[PDB]
Amino acid sequence: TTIVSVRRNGHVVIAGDGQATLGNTVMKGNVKKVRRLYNDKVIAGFAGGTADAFTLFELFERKLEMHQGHLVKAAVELAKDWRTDRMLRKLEALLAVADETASLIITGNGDVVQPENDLIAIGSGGPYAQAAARALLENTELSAREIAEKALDIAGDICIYTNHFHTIEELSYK
Amino acid sequence: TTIVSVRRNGHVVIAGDGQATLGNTVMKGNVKKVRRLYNDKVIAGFAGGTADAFTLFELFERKLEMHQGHLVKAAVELAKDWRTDRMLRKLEALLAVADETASLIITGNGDVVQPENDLIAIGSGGPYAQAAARALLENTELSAREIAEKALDIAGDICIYTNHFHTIEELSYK
Amino acid sequence: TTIVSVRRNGHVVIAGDGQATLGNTVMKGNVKKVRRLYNDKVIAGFAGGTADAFTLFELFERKLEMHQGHLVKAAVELAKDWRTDRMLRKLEALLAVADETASLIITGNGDVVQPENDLIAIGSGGPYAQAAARALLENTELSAREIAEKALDIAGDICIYTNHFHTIEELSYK
Amino acid sequence: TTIVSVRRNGHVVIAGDGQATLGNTVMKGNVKKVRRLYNDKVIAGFAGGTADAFTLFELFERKLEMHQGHLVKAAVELAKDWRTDRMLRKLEALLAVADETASLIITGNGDVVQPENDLIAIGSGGPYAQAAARALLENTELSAREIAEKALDIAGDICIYTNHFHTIEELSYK
Amino acid sequence: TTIVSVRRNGHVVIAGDGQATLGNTVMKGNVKKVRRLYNDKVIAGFAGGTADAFTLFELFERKLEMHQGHLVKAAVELAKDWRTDRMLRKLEALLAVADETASLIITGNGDVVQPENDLIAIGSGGPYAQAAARALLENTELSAREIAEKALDIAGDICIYTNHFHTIEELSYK
Amino acid sequence: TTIVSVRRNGHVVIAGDGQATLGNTVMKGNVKKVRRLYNDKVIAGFAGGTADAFTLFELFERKLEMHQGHLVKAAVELAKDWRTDRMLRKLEALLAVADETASLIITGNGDVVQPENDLIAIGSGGPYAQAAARALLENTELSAREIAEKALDIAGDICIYTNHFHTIEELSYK
Repeated sequence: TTIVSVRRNGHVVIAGDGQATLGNTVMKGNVKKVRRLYNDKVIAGFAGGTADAFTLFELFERKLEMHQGHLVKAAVELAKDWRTDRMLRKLEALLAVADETASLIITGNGDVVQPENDLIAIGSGGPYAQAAARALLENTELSAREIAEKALDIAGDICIYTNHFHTIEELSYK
Repeated sequence: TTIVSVRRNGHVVIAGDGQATLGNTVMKGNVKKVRRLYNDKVIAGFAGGTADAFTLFELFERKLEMHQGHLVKAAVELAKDWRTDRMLRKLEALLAVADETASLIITGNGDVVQPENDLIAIGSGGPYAQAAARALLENTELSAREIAEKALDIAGDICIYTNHFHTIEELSYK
Repeated sequence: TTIVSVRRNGHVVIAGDGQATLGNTVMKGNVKKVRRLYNDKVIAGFAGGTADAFTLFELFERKLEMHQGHLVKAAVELAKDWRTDRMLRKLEALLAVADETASLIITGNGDVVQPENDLIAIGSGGPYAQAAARALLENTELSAREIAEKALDIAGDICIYTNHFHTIEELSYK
Repeated sequence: TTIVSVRRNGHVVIAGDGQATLGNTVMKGNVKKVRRLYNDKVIAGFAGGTADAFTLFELFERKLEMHQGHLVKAAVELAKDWRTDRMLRKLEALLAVADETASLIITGNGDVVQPENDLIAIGSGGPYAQAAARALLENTELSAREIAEKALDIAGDICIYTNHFHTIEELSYK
Repeated sequence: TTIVSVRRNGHVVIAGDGQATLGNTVMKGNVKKVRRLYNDKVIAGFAGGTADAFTLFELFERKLEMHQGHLVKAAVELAKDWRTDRMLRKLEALLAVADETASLIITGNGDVVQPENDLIAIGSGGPYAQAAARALLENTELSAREIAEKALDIAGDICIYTNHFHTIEELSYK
Repeated sequence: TTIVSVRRNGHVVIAGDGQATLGNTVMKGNVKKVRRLYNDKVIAGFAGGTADAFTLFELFERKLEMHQGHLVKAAVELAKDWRTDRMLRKLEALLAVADETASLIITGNGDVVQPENDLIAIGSGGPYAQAAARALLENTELSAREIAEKALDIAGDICIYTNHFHTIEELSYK
């Protein structure tokens, strides 16, 4: 899988492929790995269980309700329980989350990470996406969406665990 | 073991083989890997320990009356308890379940997958069944049951852990 | 060890050898692996601790008292706790149990298995016994007891972990 | 370490060596591996950690007053607590215990074995002791103690983990 | 990652690099591995998971008001909870902490070390930093900060897991 | 590390080196591994965490307060909790403890061991020390202190994990 997030000119996105793999074969080819949260204000993508998601995202929404849209805080509060609550402790995943404010990664370890330029590239294809995104972002006037898209393709092209089905979720603000 | 589920024209099936393997020897040849649940409105097949499947299916039923038979929603809760709870967490099994609304996989990794065309194929012989089922479903007017059966046999021919004993529960909703 | 059970002409039996092994040497050569239960109505054999037995069989007896001689039920109820009760969960073994009704295997996994023809062959020598029993049962008029016996010898002859000390327990009903 | 127990004419013994090994070096040479329990009416030897043995023997005594000194019955309960209980479950040790009614092994696997002639030989050097003890007991009029000692020394000659320091508790019931 | 701490003339520092590595790729380059605690009277660097460090540092502060800022005593308690407690016990991290009284390491193995001259160097690149820091501190009049920085860079040149991004918190007590 | 204890002519000692190792490098070279307890009546040395010590020694002191200076008893009572108390169970170490009465080793296993001649040699360099101590003690009129010292050097000379920093703690009584 490959989750790519990019932010340029009051535009932030999160794009992902749709391949789920079991051993050396493809189980499914159209997995939705990028959703939307907090009354379609907060976008997010992820790598993991379809339920872990539907549990980690629902909660995240509440943390946002308990911290007036302040992305970061809810995020900080999220990774908190996620590494503490006996039960929650078992869900494994990598949430990519971004709002007009900022974007970042949360990990079962409870970490909250803000990458160099709100550039996120998680998953087995993460680095190939990062490499292509970084390239584009530094040598062309392309858009945040055009980036993630193209970056994602490059990835699915290199990564044996990443395909070409996409699920993009933008966000305009300026 | 191979559990196959095809779905054509108001007809959805689930076929499994009946081999149980211990090491390199066949322990039982007529294992019933498919069965009905929720007043026969639901059909299911399972890879793994019979008793575990019994445990998991029972709870599934429970979750069904809980969510007025809404397969998915009731199914996702199961994806929950499964990975969260201590006892259940121990269970080793793969679930295949279908009704007239949709077919889908259920694993202990809080994952609830719904393949491309409700085409399910799990178990060591799963891919081979998928391969044949795909071909048949795209080059013939054959029926769900016809495909599932024929696909299952192909699986049994390829897969060293799948035999030719079958159990097929069907569901006609047309 | 090798536990063999056979049923022919209103006659059911369970036979076992008496070798306990530790590494590459014999600890004991006369272990009683086939007992009797439920007021000498229900016979049984097993592979495991001499205590696990004296705990799993005592309980099984009670489940029979809680289900009027109905073999299967108590059996089903047995494998139940055996995979649930925190403590009980640690006992490892393979109970072979049979009454005039039917015969079957219970495993720590909580499974209740009824083999093709009330033919049971558990233990490291299980398959060699099964092979010899199956042969005899299909090509000769021999008796349930003569079968298990001869089958058992064949086993102890092939199996480095099985000897020639026997403990047979029959049961006539017709 | 080798623990040997022979039993002839109202005379039953238990002899152990006294080596404790750490890696490839001898840590202690005079380990007392045999002792009395239950007002000297019971003798016991043990393979493993002294403190664990102390723990297990203490409880054994406890179980003895509990079942009017009935060795086996009181011994089987110990086979219980040992594998069931959390703390005890952790203990690594092999028990050899005898009185005037019988000799027998006790392991944390809910196993309570009573070898062919009350002839016990446990520990890395166990078999070699068994081998010699067998020979002596079947070609000489030697006594329990004479056999146990001589057998133990043979063990100490063969077994790299058994030395020639001995501790022999005897029991005369004649 | 390399965390370095040098201490010269009423000047004590702690410098870390900022690389986070995943497999063989750099995930983040500007990780802040050093920070202040206890009303800026205490400085600390850490090897490992940021969130874990956050958890551990928080508690450290707690222990400080508990023992009137006595570094060691308050630090040793932390060495306690860390290995004893269930949750904390899970945390993977190495702590480097200093104030005007002393510098010292804190690990989850109930170990609280205080190197030869308050010279601390932990993390995969720790030794290389130690090596250079030693040399500088014994053949030059350079300052704590000058040494720490220069040492850290040497580390970054040798250590494949340490980069050249720095974060240096200083403490002047002179 | 290497802890050496010796007793000759109303003189008992415990000596240790000061090397702490991490992988293939020295973390610290002057670790105090030999302290004093029970109102400077009871000496002790150890191999492990600097905290495990400061927890295992503090307690040991109390056991002495609960058993009127009687070394052994407190010792026996110590190794007791140390293998029982949920928390205490995690501390790993090897306490060498000696008073005018006697000297011995305690281990997380709960063991209390009194070596052949109040001669203790624990740690990776233990046997080399033992060999040199044994030699000296049997072929020269040297003193308990001179022994441990010389024995310790021999050790640090052979043992790659032992150095030449010493911490000796004597005790005269006659």
